[PDB]
Amino acid sequence: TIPTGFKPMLAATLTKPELIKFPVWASPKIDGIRCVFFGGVAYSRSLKPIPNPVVQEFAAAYASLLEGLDGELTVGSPTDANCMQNSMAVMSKDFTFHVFDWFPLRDEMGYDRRSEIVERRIADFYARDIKAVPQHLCVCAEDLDTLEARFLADGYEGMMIRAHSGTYKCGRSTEREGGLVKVKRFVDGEAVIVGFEEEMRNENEATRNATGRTERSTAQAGLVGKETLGALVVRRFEEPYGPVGPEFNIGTGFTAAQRRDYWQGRDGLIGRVVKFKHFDHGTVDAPRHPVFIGFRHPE
DNA sequence: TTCCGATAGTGGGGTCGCAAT
DNA sequence: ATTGCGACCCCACTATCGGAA
Repeated sequence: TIPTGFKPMLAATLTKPELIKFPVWASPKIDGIRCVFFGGVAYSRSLKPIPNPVVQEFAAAYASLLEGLDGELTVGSPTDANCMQNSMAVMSKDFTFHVFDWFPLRDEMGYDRRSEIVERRIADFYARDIKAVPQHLCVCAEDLDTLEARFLADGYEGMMIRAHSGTYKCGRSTEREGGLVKVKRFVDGEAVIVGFEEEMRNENEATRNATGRTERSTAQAGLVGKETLGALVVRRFEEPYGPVGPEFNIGTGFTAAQRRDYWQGRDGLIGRVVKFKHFDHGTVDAPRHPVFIGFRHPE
């Protein structure tokens, strides 16, 4: 059950696409749940054992075969990640583990050589389950394109990029390294302010997690409100334009200065329009990952 | 000089587990 | 049996520091 001194490998957002320094392997980003097997016990993105019992009894069967196989769990792929998560519960089954990397220990292995062991043939013996995330070889900018579209058209959220001989990084990869890059696209939109919430400072005791990430609790007993803006309660704004759809909050994309000033004059913000961006192409109700850009009409 | 790699501290959505009523 | 909160999943972003470019 022993890791070593390891923290899972995390992709980097795709920016500066000219330094994407080529031959690489492109794979589709599945919205499952990150999972890593170590010594017969399945771990999560934060190294916290998977709660579901069937997947854990599944582990150590075999520890030697399911050792260090870094992957992501799901159930009923392209539809939704919501159901891909009755694996955090302590019952109710068919998780189809997908594997897309393996961890040796700690120069070191490259992905060419690492994505060589992952082709573990569990099938001939047992054949319960397990799939290998398909990797596509790409040589030029045109190949990432012409493929991200196929992934998107098939229903995946995004595309992942891996350097052919990148080393396993126990941390978050960077663009100059090129170890792991994710390609997920934002889409702009408009909204009208309808309410406010103030920012909340968390004063609970600070704790280290397994990966050394400083973590505090959300007990709400130590949440003491600052005098800044925390989030904007808004609705979609779209010859009447007017507002449509349910109410959703936008709590990210503000500078420290904007949060202070906007809260001081929040009364004047009701009824003024803002641009925001989000994911899941379309004006779908209940947007996801909303980010505030600016006001439709500055000053 | 400027960049950036890493951390900390805010925020969004969602499903489960569990104590409390 | 229901409620209600908090942990935990998937994230995004800004601010900051000190070493790297």
